[PDB]
Amino acid sequence: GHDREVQGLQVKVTKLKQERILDAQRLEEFFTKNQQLREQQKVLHETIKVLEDRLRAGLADRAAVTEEHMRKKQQEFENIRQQNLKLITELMNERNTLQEENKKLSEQLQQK
Amino acid sequence: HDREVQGLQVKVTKLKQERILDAQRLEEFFTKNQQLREQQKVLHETIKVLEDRLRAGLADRAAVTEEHMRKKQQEFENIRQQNLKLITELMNERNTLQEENKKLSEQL
Repeated sequence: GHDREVQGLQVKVTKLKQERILDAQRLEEFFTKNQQLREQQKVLHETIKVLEDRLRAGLADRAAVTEEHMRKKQQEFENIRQQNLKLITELMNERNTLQEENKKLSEQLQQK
Repeated sequence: HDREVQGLQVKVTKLKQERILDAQRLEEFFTKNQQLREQQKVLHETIKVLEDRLRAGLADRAAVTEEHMRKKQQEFENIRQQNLKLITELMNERNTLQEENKKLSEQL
């Protein structure tokens, strides 16, 4: 009757009011979880910047630092080569002046 | 009970409308939540792709320079031992000429 129908309606109003308390707080949780993901993406973007800065820095630095050593290694070799070339020329000149004198004495003994 | 039962059924339908609207806002927050989830996976995939380019770039520059240090020192040692061989050949020839000259000078 009138009492039962009013009782049934007041129950529906109470149950809906409790669900609205839960729904409003579920929205607040979704908002905080989304803002947490945004601040987490800020950190990941900073990490991407450091990696892209080290891709250009590591490529352009090692390309010039390794050339510094390839250059200085040949300079070491060229100094040794220059010392060896001076030895080769002095010995070749000393040998030629000696070998000419050997044929002069060898033909002198045969003619006599 | 006529103006009261009607007065409650309106409040029920108003509350149901507020829960339907909140259910739509929960769908909006949920879809925006999964979008940021997929964006983080992209950032994680991007970070891993860049970290792999580091390992590939370093192992390449470390192996290319090792090929240069190997072939350069192979050249310098082939040249140096070529000069050592030549210098010793000239020295032995100089010595054997001085011996023969001193022998021939005494023969006369």
